[PDB]
This record gives sequence, structure tokens and C-alpha cells, in this order.
Amino acid sequence: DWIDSDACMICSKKFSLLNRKHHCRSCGGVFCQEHSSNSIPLPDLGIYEPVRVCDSCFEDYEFIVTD
Ligand SMILES: [Zn+2]
Ligand SMILES: [Zn+2]
Repeated sequence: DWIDSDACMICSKKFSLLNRKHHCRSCGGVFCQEHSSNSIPLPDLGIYEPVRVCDSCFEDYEFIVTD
């Protein structure tokens, strides 16, 4: 499920203490803060409080909510 890498999957900037690593709880990828600034619940995983997701997973969720 979760993978790891040394850089953001969207912008390829390398993580460091000044640009920390974060995982998307929906897709398992790694992203910088700028590309994972939103959080959403993941009911299909039994998670009902907002957890961090990447922009792509956030859009997917938002599309379902306002469909
Ligand atoms: Zn990034
Ligand atoms: Zn994601």
C-alpha cells in the first residue's frame, strides 16, 4: 500500500527538514506539503476524520461529494 521515495511524486523536489515528507493516505504515494495540503475522511478504510491526501486523490473525493 504505502511506497517510499526521497522526493515528491508531483514536483520531484527532494525532501529535507525544510520540506518534509508526507504520505497520501488514499494512494500511498509520497508528496511535499504543497501537493498534499488537503485532508479527507476515507470511509472505505474505516477512517472518519480528515487524513492527508494528495491533490489527485482530493479531486477524486471532491468529485464524488458534489456529483
Ligand atoms: Zn511537491
Ligand atoms: Zn493520493
